Amino acid sequence: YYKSEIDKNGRRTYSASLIPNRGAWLKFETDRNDLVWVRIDKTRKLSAQ
DNA sequence: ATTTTGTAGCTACTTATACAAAATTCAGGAAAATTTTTCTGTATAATGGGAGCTGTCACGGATGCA
Repeated sequence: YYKSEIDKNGRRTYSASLIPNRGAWLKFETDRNDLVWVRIDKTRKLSAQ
């Protein structure tokens, strides 16, 4: 699923998120670069790749 | 005219004492008996775990900063 959202101004990132049935997750987004990070749990990770 | 009252009396007569050893039991001891708790070894070889959780807040900090 995807959830995007705003900053305090209107910087409107997005995200993404995955859920297995069972097993860990995979998170994504866009942090005022437009450039992104494969977070795993909440924000566990964060990699341009 | 007996009877109850007597008085002047005891003796029998029986508590009372106090001791008293004898019981007679009791407790504690002592084992000793034994039951239960401990202690120790074990030889092919063996060499990083488990989990997940993922929806407030705040604040003060937040040093960290670019």
